[PDB]
Amino acid sequence: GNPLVYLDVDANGKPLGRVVLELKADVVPKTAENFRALCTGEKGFGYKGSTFHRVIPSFMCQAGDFTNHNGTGGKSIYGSRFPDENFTLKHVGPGVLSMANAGPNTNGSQFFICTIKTDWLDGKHVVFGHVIEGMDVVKKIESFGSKSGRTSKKIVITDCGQLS
Ligand SMILES: CCOC(=O)CNC(=O)NCc1ccc(N)cc1
Repeated sequence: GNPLVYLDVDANGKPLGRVVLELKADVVPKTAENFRALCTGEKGFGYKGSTFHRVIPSFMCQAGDFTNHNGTGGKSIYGSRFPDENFTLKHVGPGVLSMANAGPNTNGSQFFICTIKTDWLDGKHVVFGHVIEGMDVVKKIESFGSKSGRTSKKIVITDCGQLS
């Protein structure tokens, strides 16, 4: 059924633990598959060694720019960008996993994990998964953010892959 993938996260070289995510391939197969392949690194590129570059407490933690490392870059397994698959899943609460974008139909590799219900993003960002285990690790990441999004520690995805 749905893939389970993981992100192991460090803050200034000290391990925070693991985040496990279910990808909703039953609802958004193209979006799920992109994220899965970027966790395994099987196309020759992916999230390993990239950072959470924008973290805003009581909102979300954002990551996945492995080309420019600053929120301008990243790419998908299909090309630079790919379309909004559908908006069937909603931002219902903490732990929701959703695609970052620069407007309609600009999905790449950047993603965010919500730390509250972000209902005003419904219809604008494609929801494609949720946190199964490791919300404590996410709350730690959140604690290193600020209003501007700047992080007070370097937060690195030191390893990632597929569990099933
Ligand atoms: C809570 C979600 O906040 C955003 O997504 C704000 N946008 C954002 O950082 N946009 C930069 C960006 C550039 C290229 C791609 N592919 C994706 C994103």
